[PDB]
Amino acid sequence: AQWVPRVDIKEEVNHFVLYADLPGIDPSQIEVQMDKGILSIRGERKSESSTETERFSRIERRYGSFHRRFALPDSADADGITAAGRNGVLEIRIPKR
Amino acid sequence: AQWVPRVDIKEEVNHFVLYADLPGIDPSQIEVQMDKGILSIRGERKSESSTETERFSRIERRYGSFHRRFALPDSADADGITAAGRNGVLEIRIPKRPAA
Repeated sequence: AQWVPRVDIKEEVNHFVLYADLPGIDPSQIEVQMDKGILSIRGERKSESSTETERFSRIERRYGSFHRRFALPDSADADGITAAGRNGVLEIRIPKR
Repeated sequence: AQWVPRVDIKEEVNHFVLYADLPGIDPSQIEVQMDKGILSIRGERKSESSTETERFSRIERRYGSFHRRFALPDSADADGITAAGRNGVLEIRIPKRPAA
């Protein structure tokens, strides 16, 4: 964790949903993991603000490795996580056990 | 209601490059305008978190109307702004008026 991408977490009747704003990362670069109830969203954003940095007149965008963790409830079925990204939003869907 | 996305600005060789983090917006819906030296990126992001809000054990993601305005050096060329979003990043590439 060197940036904290924004994650919304919703608990529905029969599932959770996490919406993670991860722009600039290929959804295949983002590890969604659950380990003993902890849901981790881990990866790295390379920002072209690292390449040729003197050239940047304004840098608001954060990047680096990230590791969001949420202690989800026990009703979260870590076997059911699906994870899909569109337009830099990663949506993680977790059924309740 | 209204949001404030993060935007990097880089002065390249042939180009001004604006990188805007606008996750969860189709590129096509991002208004890019440059009028009077000032680049504007404008649009609306909607959020699942407006619906069923009370179900959210956590809300971090911002959403709504954004309208960002960046006065660029006079040497930025308005006629040539290209724009492409990949994975929620709008890369806005603005040529220089060679040197004008």
